[PDB]
Amino acid sequence: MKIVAIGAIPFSIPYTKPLRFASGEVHAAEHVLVRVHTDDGIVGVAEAPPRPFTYGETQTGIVAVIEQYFAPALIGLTLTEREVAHTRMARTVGNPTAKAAIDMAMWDALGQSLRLSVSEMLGGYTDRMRVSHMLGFDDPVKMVAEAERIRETYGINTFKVKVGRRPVQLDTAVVRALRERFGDAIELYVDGNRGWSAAESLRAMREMADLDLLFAEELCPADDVLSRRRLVGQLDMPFIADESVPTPADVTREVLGGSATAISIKTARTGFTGSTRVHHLAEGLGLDMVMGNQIDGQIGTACTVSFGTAFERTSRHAGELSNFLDMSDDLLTVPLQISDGQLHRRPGPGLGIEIDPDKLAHYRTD
Amino acid sequence: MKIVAIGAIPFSIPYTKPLRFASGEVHAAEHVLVRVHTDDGIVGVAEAPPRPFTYGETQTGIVAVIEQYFAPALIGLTLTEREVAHTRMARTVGNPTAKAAIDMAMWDALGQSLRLSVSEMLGGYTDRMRVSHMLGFDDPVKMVAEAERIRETYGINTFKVKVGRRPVQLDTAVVRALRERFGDAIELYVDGNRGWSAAESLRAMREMADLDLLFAEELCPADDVLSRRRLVGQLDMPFIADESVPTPADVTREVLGGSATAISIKTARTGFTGSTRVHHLAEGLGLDMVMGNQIDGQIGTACTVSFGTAFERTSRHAGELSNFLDMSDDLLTVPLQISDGQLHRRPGPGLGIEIDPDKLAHYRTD
Ligand SMILES: O=C(O)C[C@H]1C=CC(=O)O1
Ligand SMILES: O=C(O)C[C@H]1C=CC(=O)O1
Ligand SMILES: [Mg+2]
Ligand SMILES: [Mg+2]
Repeated sequence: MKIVAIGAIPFSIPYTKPLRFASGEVHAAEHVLVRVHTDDGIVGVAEAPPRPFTYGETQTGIVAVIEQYFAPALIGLTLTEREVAHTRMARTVGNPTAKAAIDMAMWDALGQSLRLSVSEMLGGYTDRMRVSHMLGFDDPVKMVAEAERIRETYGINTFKVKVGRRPVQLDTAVVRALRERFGDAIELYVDGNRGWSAAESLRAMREMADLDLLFAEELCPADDVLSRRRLVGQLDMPFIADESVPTPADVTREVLGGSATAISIKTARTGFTGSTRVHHLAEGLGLDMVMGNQIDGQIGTACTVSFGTAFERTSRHAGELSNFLDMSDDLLTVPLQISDGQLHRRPGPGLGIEIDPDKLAHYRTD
Repeated sequence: MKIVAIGAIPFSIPYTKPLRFASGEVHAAEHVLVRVHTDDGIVGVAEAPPRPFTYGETQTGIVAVIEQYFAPALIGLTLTEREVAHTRMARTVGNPTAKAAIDMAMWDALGQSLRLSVSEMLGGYTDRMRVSHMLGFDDPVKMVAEAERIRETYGINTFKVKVGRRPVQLDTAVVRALRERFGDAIELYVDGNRGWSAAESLRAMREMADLDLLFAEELCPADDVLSRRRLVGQLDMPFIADESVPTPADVTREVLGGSATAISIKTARTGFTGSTRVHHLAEGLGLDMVMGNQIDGQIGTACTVSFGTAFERTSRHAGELSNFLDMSDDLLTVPLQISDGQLHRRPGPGLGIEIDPDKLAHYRTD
């Protein structure tokens, strides 16, 4: 189980409909397929989604850091030297998805080598997660229509509404329309992607005080430090930190500083080894955690569910596992299936997925 | 890899020389051998040391909780459902070594089933740890003689001196004698096992200010809450919490409250699943951690080194891995070997140990 090579292949798949939010937009999945090859002939895979408006990574940059720094530093290690790989990669600052992809591909290879799913190796608490869908910006009537379509089609009963627009009433009207249309039959929460000021955020949440929102996520910039802390202290529900807590150290600083009262865990940025560190830190501190979506393709979603199903604290909440549906196509030989508002972790070893050679050949851009 | 049975066998092995400390004494290893049997014919093992003066467990009590509560609740689970086992056992409060032993025996069985060492499955950072020996109470001249014997015989260069006696000068004289006898060729730190008051502790440490002590461990009771916090804030070096932080929640309360500035990790009380939770919490908070000794037999020591070698943060410090030497005999077919002041993790799958049938038959007390 020795790593003989690590590759980074850029690919691009158009979105049927772009996902828009306060911090940016995604019109295509311009990701990087990361592959870890072992001396046993096994190939572990994962993807790295470049999100310049979240981490500052670019597709070109991810391929570069992997080919120029990480691959050379990890070749020669075995799949059971994860902490050596973790420590070596840590010598390089940032580059979250590049690091996470390598870690997850290593876990995929390990699982295949041992005939065990990543989920069970991590803890195997359960076999499925409830699904939460992120509703991107769009005309009010269109967002409600999208929610209705998704709920009826896939049985999804949890929605995270993208907000952070002006005037604030535009978003509060959308959330109210959703609650009036579905009643208490659905769970609702919001994500502002740093779009509102702390003051606007409070006014918005106060207006929606009767809508039973479960969480408030990154309503204002965490970097508006003092006003952010004041806002978090004013809200009843937990305030989920996401882009502001990419590492365990950030979790500690933001939580102890009062700028976060809940934590988003995204395998796209902390993989499995790093995500376990976040889960354990959050559980130890006593904070709620939710599996988030990095506007993942099916490869990344398979990773999210692999980790989320491994622990009780992550599976007690719905996981954001459905935005891949807006992609026009994907790279798996067998597409992920969401039914009854749930997504099961794959039954196969590792991530339980396989890359379709024809799809990769068609969408790769190298 | 399904668990078909879990047994708890009490055994007793006399100590060649008793280990004495502020909170109690150990004259024999009256432990419990815990065995996890799988449907593959594999048997994972671990031990549970009853320490009434530390956790309140008794040999009889450990066997009882395992046979009456834990075994019935875990039979039927697979070795890859560790989080289910963790959650089910958590329904019962306390009983740390009983829980830890089951967890470690499960990991041992898993390793054997996969032909992988526990160390590598946990992270595989390194293959060995430097060794630290705990020097129990005894005449000043005799403690120095013991240190000299151990250093020359095994190459051990780190010693944790047991203190907490009155007058305080008795212990400070011992530590000074050790530093004068060995110079800077050895690492030294102290453990008071709650024996001194916070005021006595400060006076003692001030008297030893020129002895370059690396850590101060549980000098006074953590339950002398406010004076404990004042003391911790007065000391230069990290103050290791041990018996006061048996769970991650305790780590959080004691660290945020200021009663601890370093954390002892003992596999005897948190096993491997729980110990990973402690390591990740401590690393995330940014605190030093040291692998401690629960006055372990060789079975427990094999567990300590399995975990300690898996991570960088634990292996950067010497691990307390040598007090089993004072036992008159043990249960392994192949005894642990300490050379050049180091202990390597076992090369075999799981814990890399095997119970000698003849030894178990002779020392069991059921
Ligand atoms: O913020 C989210 O949870 C969803 C998405 C928006 C940007 C991003 O990278 O993640
Ligand atoms: O305190 C230590 O580190 C050593 C020992 C003393 C009591 C116990 O159970 O552990
Ligand atoms: Mg978010
Ligand atoms: Mg101690």
